[PDB]
Amino acid sequence: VCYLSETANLGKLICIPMALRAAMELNVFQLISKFGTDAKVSASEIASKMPNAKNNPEAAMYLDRILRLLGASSILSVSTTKVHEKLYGLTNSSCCLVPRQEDGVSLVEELLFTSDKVVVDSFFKLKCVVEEKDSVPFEVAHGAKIFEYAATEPRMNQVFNDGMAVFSIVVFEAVFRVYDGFLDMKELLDVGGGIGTSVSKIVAKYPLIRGVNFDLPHVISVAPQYPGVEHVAGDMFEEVPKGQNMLLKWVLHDWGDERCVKLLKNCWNSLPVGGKVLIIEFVLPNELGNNAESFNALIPDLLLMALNPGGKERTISEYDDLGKAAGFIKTIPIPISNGLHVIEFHK
Amino acid sequence: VCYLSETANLGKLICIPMALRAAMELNVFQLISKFGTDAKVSASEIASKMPNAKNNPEAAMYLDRILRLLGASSILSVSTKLYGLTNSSCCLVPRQEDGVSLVEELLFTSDKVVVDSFFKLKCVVEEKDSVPFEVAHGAKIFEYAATEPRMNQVFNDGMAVFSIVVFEAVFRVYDGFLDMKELLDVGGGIGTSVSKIVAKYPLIRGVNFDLPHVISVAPQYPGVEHVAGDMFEEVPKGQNMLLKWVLHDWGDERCVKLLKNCWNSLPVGGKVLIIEFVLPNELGNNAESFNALIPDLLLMALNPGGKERTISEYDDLGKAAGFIKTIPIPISNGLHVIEFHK
Ligand SMILES: C[S@@+](CC[C@H](N)C(=O)[O-])C[C@H]1O[C@@H](n2cnc3c(N)ncnc32)[C@H](O)[C@@H]1O
Ligand SMILES: Nc1ncnc2c1ncn2[C@@H]1O[C@H](CSCC[C@H](N)C(=O)O)[C@@H](O)[C@H]1O
Repeated sequence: VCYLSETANLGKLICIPMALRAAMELNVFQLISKFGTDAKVSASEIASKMPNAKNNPEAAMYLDRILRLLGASSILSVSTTKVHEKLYGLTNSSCCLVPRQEDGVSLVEELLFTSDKVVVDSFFKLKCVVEEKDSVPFEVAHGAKIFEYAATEPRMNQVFNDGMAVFSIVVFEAVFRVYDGFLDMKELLDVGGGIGTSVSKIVAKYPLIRGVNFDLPHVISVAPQYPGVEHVAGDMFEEVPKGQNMLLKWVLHDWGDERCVKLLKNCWNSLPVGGKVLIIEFVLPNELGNNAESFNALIPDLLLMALNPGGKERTISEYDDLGKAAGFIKTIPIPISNGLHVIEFHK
Repeated sequence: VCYLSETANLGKLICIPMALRAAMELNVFQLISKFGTDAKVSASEIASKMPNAKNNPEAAMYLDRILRLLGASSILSVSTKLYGLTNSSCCLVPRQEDGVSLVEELLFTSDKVVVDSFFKLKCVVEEKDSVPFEVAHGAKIFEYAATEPRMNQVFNDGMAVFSIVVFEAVFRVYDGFLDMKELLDVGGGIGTSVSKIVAKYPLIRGVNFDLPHVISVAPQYPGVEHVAGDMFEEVPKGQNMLLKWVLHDWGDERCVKLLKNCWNSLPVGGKVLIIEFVLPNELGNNAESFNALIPDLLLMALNPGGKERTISEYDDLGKAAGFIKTIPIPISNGLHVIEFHK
């Protein structure tokens, strides 16, 4: 029990992420690549390619103090050239924050959500979800309910959307590459489909696809016109349209076990025998490593527990436990990437 | 570019510490200790012995969910879920002897007031003379602390515990005090520092030197003698001086004045004792790097005037004050005792 290591070892748990979130906020990773592939610059250099830092002499040293920490975290590479300066360079998990040449996707939007003040405020009240009966960290921490806050609070809406959005562009691109069980299907229906996007994209790698979008009236009300897509409003708990194969990306984790039955029922009772409710979650591995498949589950099981804790991420066991108790012959799960599955529930 | 690799590496960065805070806030780490050496207690059982949660049907359902993350984190031991303490975890259990642990100090480092300031870190790179704490909170840190008690206690409990641990280290490794008859603790605080030392080396006469307003409240200690004043104008006379967590609070300019005054109130063969965490010349995923980075950040957020420093930089302050010798004395994971000899 060496306290003065257990310090620097637990003391950094809070620092690393808020140092990171400042690099992002200051668009460091971008400005670094606007210098070349496998490159290396001083904070002095990066504080020059920064607009709001004109007329703050300390800009360069203060920045060097942040980057040193990321550079020590591995979240950045670092090297010193001959009067000796610290020069900075990108990494694997650090290029994943350079916005792409074409479409602009990055984890920036995803990571600014996770590390967002609204969220952390909500984390700071986790304690409660154990202690109090039904308490919601989010609710305990803020005026009232999440949809209430988010209505009356534009920038919280921006960040929760922009995150789940870039993170979809990425969660999907690798649904493509692996899974190809989209072509012995002509018709597909997105239950809790959002405003299409999911299908919009699908019915464009598979143009021979009857793209249907099912969500709440107020959602589809806003929802734009994708060629491929026909939209449908309802309450998937009361009844789901008819369709061949159906799609449930990030619906089942928002919902309890009983409410996951009642949905999957209505999903079957409107599926032709031969079609399948496709389920796209991050799956909770049964033994939990430092394994990314283990953090890709745990991270959201937390965010759920903080903002909507009636939610839950599940083991592949726990998902066929559902597929079955609805009434589904198969339950044939396809590993995709680092914990992202397509559990298939067959009727 | 594996988007769903780095999605976990970075995603967890903010989940561990808030998750850990929740475990501390709920007692977990101790309660797993209160089941005998190298135990392995369970989510349901730990809830079992947790009074403030004795009427939450879902309690253990929710707890297991946090612990998992800690398990994966490696702060706890999987054992399949049957959780149990570790090297890391053990440092979170209030001791038999004094009830001390790292808790008080982490519960501090990760307190809302501090994170809230952290959220404005960008501002110290953008606006000149800007103070994250200040951007974030109404007032300046002292005004704020003056009027919010629970923040001000958390900063106390935090620093308190931390010193204890740092002193246990310094005492176990540093001879220096043995042939000392007088010790002046410049910036001494309430003299809890110089008292602990005089207790361990009683042929040393303790003098505690701080701001009047501080001294005005210090308790009475055997062989400690309180002296109020303003170390920037003059420091009292003493055979030797102690400077603990003082230099790292101030610009180079202000430091060498504090050091010129120390020299002027020293004999010849008198020495100043800098106790700081030294910032390595090469940073790395090691305790000696993070033990200097954590403060250097906390500084930027709560005191941009201050900075951690490198054995060479401290030395440069020494010479500029006019000391003739610097002896750097490594203690533990970056902790030094620096001697400036006059
Ligand atoms: C996490 S989002 C799904 C995101 C979307 N699949 C994507 O990948 O972009 C959950 C969706 O469930 C929808 N939803 C919630 N309750 C519903 C209900 N009763 N009927 C239909 N849709 C519902 C919401 O409107 C929301 O769009
Ligand atoms: N001009 C000045 N004169 C004397 N003491 C001062 C001062 N400016 C700051 N201080 C004192 O320096 C201390 C800062 S740091 C904490 C001191 C001590 N090493 C400890 O571990 O307990 C404060 O208590 C503060 O009042």
